[PDB]
Amino acid sequence: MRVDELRVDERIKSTLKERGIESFYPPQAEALKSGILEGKNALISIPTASGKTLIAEIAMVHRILTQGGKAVYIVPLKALAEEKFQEFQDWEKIGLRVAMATGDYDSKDEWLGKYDIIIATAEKFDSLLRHGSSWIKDVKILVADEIHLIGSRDRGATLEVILAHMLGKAQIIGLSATIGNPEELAEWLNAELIVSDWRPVKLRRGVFYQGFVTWEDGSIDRFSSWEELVYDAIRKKKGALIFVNMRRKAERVALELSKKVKSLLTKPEIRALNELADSLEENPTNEKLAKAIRGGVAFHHAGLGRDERVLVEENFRKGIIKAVVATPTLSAGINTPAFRVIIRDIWRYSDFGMERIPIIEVHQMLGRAGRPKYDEVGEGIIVSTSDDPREVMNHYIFGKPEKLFSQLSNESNLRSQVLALIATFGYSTVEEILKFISNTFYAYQRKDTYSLEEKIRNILYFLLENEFIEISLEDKIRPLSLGIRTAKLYIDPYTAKMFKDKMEEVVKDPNPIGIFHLISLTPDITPFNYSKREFERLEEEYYEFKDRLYFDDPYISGYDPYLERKFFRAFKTALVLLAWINEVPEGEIVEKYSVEPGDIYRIVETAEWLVYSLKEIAKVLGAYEIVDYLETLRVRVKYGIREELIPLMQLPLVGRRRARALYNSGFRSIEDISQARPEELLKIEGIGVKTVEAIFKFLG
Ligand SMILES: Nc1ncnc2c1ncn2[C@@H]1O[C@H](COP(=O)(O)OP(=O)(O)CP(=O)(O)O)[C@@H](O)[C@H]1O
Repeated sequence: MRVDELRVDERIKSTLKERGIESFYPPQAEALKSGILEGKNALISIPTASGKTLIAEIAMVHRILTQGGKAVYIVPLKALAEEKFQEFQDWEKIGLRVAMATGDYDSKDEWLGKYDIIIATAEKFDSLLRHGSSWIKDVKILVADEIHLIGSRDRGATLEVILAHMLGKAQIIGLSATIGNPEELAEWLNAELIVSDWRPVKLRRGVFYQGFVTWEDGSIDRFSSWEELVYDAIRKKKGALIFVNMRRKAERVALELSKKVKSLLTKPEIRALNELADSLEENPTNEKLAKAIRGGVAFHHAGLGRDERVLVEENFRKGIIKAVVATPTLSAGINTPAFRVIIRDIWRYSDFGMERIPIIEVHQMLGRAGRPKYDEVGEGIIVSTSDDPREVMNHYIFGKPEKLFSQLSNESNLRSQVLALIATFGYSTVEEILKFISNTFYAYQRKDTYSLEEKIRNILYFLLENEFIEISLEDKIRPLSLGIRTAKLYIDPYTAKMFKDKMEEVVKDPNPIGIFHLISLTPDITPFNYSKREFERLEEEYYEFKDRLYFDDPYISGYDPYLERKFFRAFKTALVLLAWINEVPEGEIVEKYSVEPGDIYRIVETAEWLVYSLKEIAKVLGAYEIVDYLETLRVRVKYGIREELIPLMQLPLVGRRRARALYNSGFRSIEDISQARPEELLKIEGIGVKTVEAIFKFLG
């Protein structure tokens, strides 16, 4: 159907045209006339090429202009908050103020109250609901994007709890990938179900093996080696997105391709890639990317920094980069389709042994094949090396996607959520906690939740014994200072426990390595991994600082190669964080501690929230003497700077490097910066014209 036919506020229709939309894809039409316009709940399960977002926006903005209030959009990761934030900007033109919310769990973020569209992660929104922000009752609609992640172990439970809290309290719209149980998820959400197999460009799915690609129609096409599929894509001026399981593999396979891909390029093309590779700050990770890019092939994974990944996604979408070998982790960032999508690996490293890539994911990767403007047909090829080609075809192509199961049974999120229900949503009887649970997706799918009730009761004993809660003088559960505080910090009740137990020791010896090692051993941070060749050196580093650690034993749980692992992962991480606050250059940190940019960025951001929560836990326990020290450690962790550089950090575009260049040149305070001519600041190596402009602009 056409835009204008949409019986919605005229201002929406206008924006859709100013964009470029005149008509809707069948799935969209079906969804837009499902009843979501009437404020009804709906589960839209259609391929991502089909425009799920647009449906949500129209629905959101509509609900908001016709009934006032706020529309909450839930994205999977912080990095995807920005993309959504940008593509939602045009709604400001019609009066709707848009905002992002992804961190700072320990805050009501009341400032958000003055906004009409809030883009937050499930975690951020969970925290906000815990803090009971006054603008929450204002929300008329919440869109759960990538809602199939509800069946995801690591974070699915959180997405479910926020949903269970919201059902019947606001409109709920789910945007998901094809699954095995849409009807079930829909009925739980008491929602209209929109299932469509429709997509913009035709998709051709095939399985490559021993030198041949068999498609779903039984036909065949010769290709010497799988990589011939790529060289073939480029010789036809098309793109190739190769999916791999490991970071090093992504890099190797990219370098290898590029060697042969350059010869299929042009003199102008080579030049564009050259200037491109010539625009990257030197590094062990950037060396590999550049050398590879100079051949039209780039790799993409979580180990690269935001700049570098954004640069690959963009120059790929722009056809400059001819191919991209990426890990499916931060994959989504590549909102960049491709003529041919090759799934190189179908067996990933499980957290137990070996497992095939879930069908749902294989479809999401394949469905990412075929660019609208350039292709009339996209080709998704699954490579089989061990498996039977006929079997691979049966599992993925002809077989339906796996069914989604609630992951509420996650002790981690469940411990955190049982305490929240008491510490922030006012639950005081076990009979009440099961009433909530009876309305969850877990209880929907199940005939009984008896096993869950048991977990919950044991969770209560853990919270009860660990002073997180108490059974009042009326035979009722009521939170304690430590409990509210913990639920509000959004840290896992278990990591808070770790903080309380070790508190005495931190008070006694408040040191960087000890604190960094402590938090790096918590369920709220994913430490740095290490290779066998880093162990030896790590062991020495360890003994050298054993006296400073609070958790001084790598084996209090056993000899499991995995326990000694977790502990040294935490220790290496603490050394990295030490060099970080110690102002060691990023290219140097990456080199010495054998770690990657994207990881440093992530660990640093999390460590800060953890050093902060450690400070807030110390407060609810009386350890007031380490509170100032911890706050100064928090601010140092946040920027990777020494104590004196702290006042300069409020300056725009001023990080570790520039703050030091300014301080070492005499400008130690904001007052020092103010009483200065631009000529002076520009003489300092590292402060360019754009920085001085932002700085003086900041100073009035
Ligand atoms: N009716 C329409 N007409 C033309 N283009 C449309 C459209 N609806 C959506 N699109 C476009 O199709 C593509 C949308 O990709 P986007 O990644 O934002 O959404 P999605 O459908 O993949 C769901 P999500 O992002 O939540 O997975 C974009 O290029 C967008 O501009």
